[PDB]
Amino acid sequence: SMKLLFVCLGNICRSPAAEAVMKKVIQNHHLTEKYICDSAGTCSYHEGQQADSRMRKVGKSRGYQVDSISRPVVSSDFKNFDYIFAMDNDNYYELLDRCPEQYKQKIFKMVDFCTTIKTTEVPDPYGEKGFHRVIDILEDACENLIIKLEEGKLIN
Repeated sequence: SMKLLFVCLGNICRSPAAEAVMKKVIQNHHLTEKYICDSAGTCSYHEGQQADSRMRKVGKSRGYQVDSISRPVVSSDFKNFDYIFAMDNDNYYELLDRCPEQYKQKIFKMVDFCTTIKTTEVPDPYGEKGFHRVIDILEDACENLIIKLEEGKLIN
């Protein structure tokens, strides 16, 4: 099965949402047997925590179960996962910094899969609308990502 990791700084807001959106999208495409999703953070500060309460509520309202428990990215993630998706540019470069050469090909920006939204990064939802905007971006990216993943090796 194809294993997808979604990564941000704390693994409490954007990255748990990305995991939740991707999971549902896969589901909608009846591809759950083939794909497993997870999330983690470049910073160990928050390790153990439930995802942001407002994100869970907002996510829930739009059909997404944001039930991730925060954990840090560890070295074995670079071996175990097939693809790793950074929520923003700082995470992208942070991930490349730590990633063995051997696995660097696995690391992508989440936004490189956006087709209609013109953003360069997944924004940090700081008012209320910010939570929806994050989910909007993830809906676009994730939908194209599943398309791409089933087409072959990721090339965006």
